[PDB]
Formats: sequence, structure tokens, C-alpha cells
Amino acid sequence: GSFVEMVDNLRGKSGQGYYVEMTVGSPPQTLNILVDTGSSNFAVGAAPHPFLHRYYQRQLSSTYRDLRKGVYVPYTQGKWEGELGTDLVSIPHGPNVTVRANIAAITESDKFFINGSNWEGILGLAYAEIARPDDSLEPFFDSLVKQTHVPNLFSLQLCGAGFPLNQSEVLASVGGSMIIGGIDHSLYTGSLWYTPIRREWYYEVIIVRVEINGQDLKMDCKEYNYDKSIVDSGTTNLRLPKKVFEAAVKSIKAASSTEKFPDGFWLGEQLVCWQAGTTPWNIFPVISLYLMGEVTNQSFRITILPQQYLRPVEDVATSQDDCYKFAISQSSTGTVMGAVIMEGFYVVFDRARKRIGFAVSACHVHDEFRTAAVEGPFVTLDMEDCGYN
Ligand SMILES: CC(C)C[C@H](NC(=O)[C@@H]1CC(=O)NCCCCCCOC(=O)N[C@@H](C(C)C)C(=O)N1)[C@@H](O)C[C@@H](C)C(=O)N[C@H](C(=O)NCc1ccccc1)C(C)C
Repeated sequence: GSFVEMVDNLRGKSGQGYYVEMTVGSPPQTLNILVDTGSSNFAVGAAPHPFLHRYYQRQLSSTYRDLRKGVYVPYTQGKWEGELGTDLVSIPHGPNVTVRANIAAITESDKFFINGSNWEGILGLAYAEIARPDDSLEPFFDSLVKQTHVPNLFSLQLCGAGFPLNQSEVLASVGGSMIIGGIDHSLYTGSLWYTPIRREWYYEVIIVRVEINGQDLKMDCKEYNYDKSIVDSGTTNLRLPKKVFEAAVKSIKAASSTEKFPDGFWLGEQLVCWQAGTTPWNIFPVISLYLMGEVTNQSFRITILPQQYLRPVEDVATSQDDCYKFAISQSSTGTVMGAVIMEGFYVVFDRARKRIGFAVSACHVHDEFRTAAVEGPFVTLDMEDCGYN
């Protein structure tokens, strides 16, 4: 019904990511672990580093176990190298349990640890399939479901402040909430629609239709799923395949033509500024992603406002304007429904019934004229075709 215990246990923003607190080893070594549903490794910093305020100190853990096996790991933008082992892990603000899970002690890394982010590790919530080195390194959530009773399911509620926050605010703020082994009704409104999980590797879903201000982008759906479509809390923007992305931008551009912006902006690089609280939320279009449903020939949709795709950043010269960056970029690796999009809903990663939940988050940013949404059902056909093989 509601797990008040775990509510608000997240912290951060779509920028650097939303992390949760965990203790590694004996005695407990508190560490803020970045919540990433797009990976499967549990890797914490295990050495001193420019951007780490504290790290994993095996020499001091009485239960640390060496596996004399290393691990290299590349990321769409980054990569770390570490030494595989095991230790006792616990989630302070989570189910009351202690589980032994594989911990990849990051000993060397390039462009991975974000400066200021405030998290020293990453929790790969995905499936073995994508784990490194091989699919035999039992992801953490599995160890958890195997060693305890905790239902095999977790939900996510990421909250974007809607405005830029300073490192002080981040710390003393409620990024979001990750409910371990349950669904807390207080985090969402409306019904909760479900889309099937294609293959249990990444958290893969299938998109069947895409609209901009209601105008069907009208593309062969496969293109939307080109390569694959995933729900990855570790990615910030809404990554879209070139052919699509390009169509999307042509639309978003056209719908906001009353105002023109530099190419830089549309290419997610530079920001756009507006006088304090005068941002034209209304001249920008809403994006509606149609996801496959569980009932044959039936689909539902999620709709986001520009308060989701226009990412808040600090003023060019930290003043009084309100600025953002277009947060939709092309992807050579398919579609990535990242942090932003997620910020618009309460997602139930129900691994058990192999399906992902989507509800309107009780904490998504909006105005009094438009609200995000999860509406359904819709009679569409041959959606299995939208799939990519
Ligand atoms: C802390 C951070 C480094 C975590 C990773 N995030 C990333 O790599 C994200 C992906 C993305 O599209 N974000 C959209 C916002 C763009 C903003 C503009 C700036 O973006 C950037 O240039 N870089 C970063 C930011 C955070 C600094 C970033 O955003 N990269 C994580 O999500 C990793 C995922 C995406 C990943 O790549 N997982 C592996 C994978 O899928 N690998 C496939 C592969 C195999 C062989 C070669 C290449 C890839 C898996 C095995 C663990």
C-alpha cells in the first residue's frame, strides 16, 4: 500500500543523477549509490579520487571477499576499471536486510565520477545479460531477491525541481523515492498502465507511436525502436534514433516557431534564457509516447510537457533568469527514455510479472494549463512488428 519507510530516500537531479544511500562492508561504510536501471554492476569507488568525498576501503571491511578477477566497463560516455569481490551490503532507508552482493571496487576510471554529483558508486538495476564481465556476476537486485523475501520488484519516483538547485540544495532536498519491493500509492495519481518488457537484459520496452502536440510523427514504428528502446534512469536526456530524433526536432521546432533559437540549443549544447518566471511553457509542444500494452492489439501512452524535456540549468552568469537546455538528443544505440522522461512518472519496475509500470508522478513539474499524463487504451495493431530483430 505504502512504504513510508523508503519514501524520499533519493537525492539529486536529472543532471548528475539520482542516488540513494547504502552501507558497504563491516563495519558499515556509508556511500551514496547512483541509481542506474541501465546497467547491472554494483561498482563503488574503492580509491581516492578528485571527485570522491569518501570511498570503499576493503582493507577496513572484515567481510570483504576477493575474487581475483578484474573488470573493464565502458559506458555510452565514460568507463571504469575495477577489481571484483564481495561484501555485506545494506540499504539504510530500505527493506531491513543485509545481503552479500558482488561489489566491483573501482580502482581506475576516466570521465565517470561526476564532479559535484555527490555519489561515489553506481547500482546497476538491470539484468545479468548486460553485467560485466559475463552474465554470471549476479546483479545486486537478484542477490537481494534470492537472499531475502523482498518481492522481486522495485519502483521509481524521480523528482526534478523544475528549477536549478545549488549543491547545498541538492544535499538538503528530496531528489525522489525508490521503493524497494513495493508500490507506494502516495507517489502517483491516475491509474497505472503497464507495457511488457521485451527481453530481460536491459529494461526494454517497445514504442508504437510518437506525437508532437498530437501530430503523429508518422514513422515506421520500427524506427522508434531501432536497435532498442530502454528505460534507463542513468541516462539524462531522452535519446532518440537519428532518423526519429531529426523528425522530432523538425516538429518541436515548427510548433515553437513563434520563437526561434540557435542550432546550438536544438543540439542539446547551449542553453536558452528567459526573464525570471516568464518561460513560454505554452509555445513548446507536449510529447506523447505510445507504449505497447499487455492486452493484444491494445496500447497506452505517456505524455510529457516541455517542463520535462527542457532541463533546468544555472544562469549563464548565475543571475535571475530561468534557463534550460533542450534535453532530447540523437542516439546511435536506439531509444533511451532517461531521467527526464522518468521525472514525469512513477515507474514500477515489476520484474516479477515481467512488465514496467507507468503512472503520473505525484511530483512532476507542470503549470495550471497542462499536466503530464498516462492515458489508455488504444486499439492499434501489429505492434510486435515495431520490434527490432
Ligand atoms: C555516470 C554515467 C557515466 C552513467 C551512464 N550514462 C551515460 O553514459 C550517459 C548516456 C546518455 O545518453 N545520457 C543523456 C544525457 C546526455 C547529456 C549531454 C552530455 O552527455 C555526455 O556526454 N556524457 C554523460 C554525462 C552524465 C556526463 C551522459 O549523459 N551519458 C550509464 O547510463 C551507462 C549506460 C547508458 C551504458 O552505456 N551501459 C552499458 C551498455 O549499454 N554498453 C553497451 C556498449 C558496448 C560496447 C561499446 C559501447 C557500448 C552496460 C554494459 C553497463
